[PDB]
Amino acid sequence: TTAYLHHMQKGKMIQPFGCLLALDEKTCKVIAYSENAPEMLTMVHPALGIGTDIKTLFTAPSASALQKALGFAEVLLLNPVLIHCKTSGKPFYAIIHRVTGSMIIDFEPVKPYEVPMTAAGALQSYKLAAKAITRLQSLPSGSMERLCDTMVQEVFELTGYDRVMAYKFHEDDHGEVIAEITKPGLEPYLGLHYPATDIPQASRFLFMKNKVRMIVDCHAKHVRVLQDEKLPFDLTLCGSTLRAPHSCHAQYMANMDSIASLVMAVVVNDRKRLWGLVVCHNTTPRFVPFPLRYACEFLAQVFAIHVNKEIELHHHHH
Amino acid sequence: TTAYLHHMQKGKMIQPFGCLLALDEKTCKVIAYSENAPEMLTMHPALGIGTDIKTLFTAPSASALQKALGFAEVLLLNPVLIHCKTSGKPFYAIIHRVTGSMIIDFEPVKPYEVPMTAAGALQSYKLAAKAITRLQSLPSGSMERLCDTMVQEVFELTGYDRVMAYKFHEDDHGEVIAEITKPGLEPYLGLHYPATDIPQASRFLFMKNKVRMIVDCHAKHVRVLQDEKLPFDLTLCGSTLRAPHSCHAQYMANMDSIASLVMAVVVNDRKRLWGLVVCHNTTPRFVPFPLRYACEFLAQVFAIHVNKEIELHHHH
Ligand SMILES: *[C@H](C)[C@H]1/C(=C/c2[nH]c(/C=C3N=C(/C=C4\NC(=O)C(C=C)=C4C)C(C)=C\3CCC(=O)O)c(CCC(=O)O)c2C)NC(=O)[C@@H]1C
Ligand SMILES: *[C@H](C)[C@H]1/C(=C/c2[nH]c(/C=C3N=C(/C=C4\NC(=O)C(C=C)=C4C)C(C)=C\3CCC(=O)O)c(CCC(=O)O)c2C)NC(=O)[C@@H]1C
Repeated sequence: TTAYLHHMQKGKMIQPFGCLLALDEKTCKVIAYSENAPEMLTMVHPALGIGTDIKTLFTAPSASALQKALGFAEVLLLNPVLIHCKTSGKPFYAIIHRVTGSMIIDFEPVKPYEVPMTAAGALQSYKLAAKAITRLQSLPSGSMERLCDTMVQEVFELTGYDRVMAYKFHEDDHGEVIAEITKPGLEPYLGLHYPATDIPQASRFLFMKNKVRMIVDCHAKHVRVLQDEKLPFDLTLCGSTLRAPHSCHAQYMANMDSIASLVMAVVVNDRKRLWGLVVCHNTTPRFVPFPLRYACEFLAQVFAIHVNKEIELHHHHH
Repeated sequence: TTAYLHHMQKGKMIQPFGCLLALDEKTCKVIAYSENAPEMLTMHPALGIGTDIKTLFTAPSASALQKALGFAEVLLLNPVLIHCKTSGKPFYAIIHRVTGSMIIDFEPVKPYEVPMTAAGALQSYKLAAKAITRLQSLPSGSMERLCDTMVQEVFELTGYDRVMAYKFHEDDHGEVIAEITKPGLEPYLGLHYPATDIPQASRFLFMKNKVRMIVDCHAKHVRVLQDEKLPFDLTLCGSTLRAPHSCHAQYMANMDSIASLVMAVVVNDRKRLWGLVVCHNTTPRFVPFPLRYACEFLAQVFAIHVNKEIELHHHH
């Protein structure tokens, strides 16, 4: 069963669009790093390895903000942090989460001349999502079809992907594409049913906790995460924004002409279950910044509430 | 409206919490500045008329403001986080346009706020979006319950001592129809006020400037100087920093509302100013632009629900 989960947490591979550090929960020093992190974060005991102090990597407001995060509980972390590398000023969004023993930081590059617009762009992303949420709210109740069609249209406009689908899980765990919008000319997948095994339990289980997942390029060469072999626990990457897709799925995307994807879990009663996914595909590589993904998380949460109301209301009328 | 509009539209006095520049769209050079701008933005001659912003700000900052000249008002995404070239001091630059001028308000940012710039913007908008979902799920039918919820939500989001819903009657006089305060404050719930307490000129400006903040009614106002070559006065009333008229400043001091934040409630935005959400604080208070921006959208949603409650009511 869960030889799948072993590889999906302890696989130690990330997507190369960003890099990863894990810091010790007490010393704040590097205990693990992706192999691309030296070249991404430094110009260059190298400049970056096990035991590196982050005060040597980043400017003082940047390192200061990460040191302070080492003091904050998980739910109290406000992401992302805007960080600059020492000397170069090279900027990244740092997205922080905690595992037992460690603070994990995903670093996603930002275009330097866009740094002045970071707050502006984050507000605009959430504003657009918030407007989408008001349009979901004003929909007349009583039609799951209208709700799902509206949601895929909103996600399509917000995210700019080639294809957006609502993928519903049936009682037997097989899935169905129940709503879809594409750029003109693409073949539809609307209506198609797919076996339970296309989306393994481990992936469904992960979606309960990791609610938005982005794959930038299914063909990109994955990068290993190295950790001190004496670290008294294994570092899991299930929470990382950068976690590489399992090679099977990477192959699956290749076969389907989805080079890129963005997937939002739809969890009702967040008893709790995965109702389905909002699945975005792109024909070419696609990156969208963490603020938009964050705004999409809330949109998906509101959608799930409305989904569950439509279920209740058609459970009642019958 | 005769006299008031002249002075308010020119907006030659600002609050000292921030500073203002106006740039000529054609040249990108300074054509107006608040008298505190030299001290705030500098430590190449003095900042004055004719100054090139490439001498005031770091290169990415100056480029971001120069790029803003090529956006229609409606397409400006605010704020811009700028750093001063000499000091490295950070500010939020809030940009608006008046014809061929670009007007920039600069509000200081604390050094530890800079790395959390996007994080704090998302959190402010997330809190406001959650407030919006609670407004939406309110059962229809009660203007009172709607306004009560709104003042509660604004109170929690903004941290002011007092939040009121202030409704304009057909004769333009006002009534406080909902209120929440910290314990011990004197209530104004239910009180009616004359139309003249909020002049037409003020009500007209709220149609366009939807959120207005006063940090400290006692603070000494700062003059804006403009290019002597201009044969007319610039309009600076779009500024976030515009100083309150001294009559209003006195009224606040009288009332022991030292600070305020006021949101316009415009229905059919039939288009009219239904009222105001009025926040007061006993002591000075500043809230940063991203939160005020998020408040603007909360107020817009509120206005939609107010007009629904009006229509549900005219149906009975
Ligand atoms: C390999 C032997 C098997 C397998 C494994 C597998 N699949 C996933 C994850 C996903 N598979 C998805 C399938 C679909 N996506 C679509 O667009 C459609 C239909 C139009 C289907 C049916 C989706 C979605 C996911 C989620 C991926 C994501 O974005 O996170 C995984 C986990 C991948 C990971 O590492 O997270 C694995 C191991 N898939 C197969 O087809 C075979 C049977
Ligand atoms: C001066 C002779 C007259 C006058 C002028 C005046 N008033 C305003 C603006 C406002 N007055 C407000 C009044 C209230 N605030 C409250 O909390 C209550 C009741 C509880 C009332 C009635 C409010 C609000 C405003 C808006 C101010 C804001 O925050 O923008 C103005 C415009 C000031 C400006 O510079 O924008 C002027 C010129 N007020 C008087 O009382 C007398 C008659």
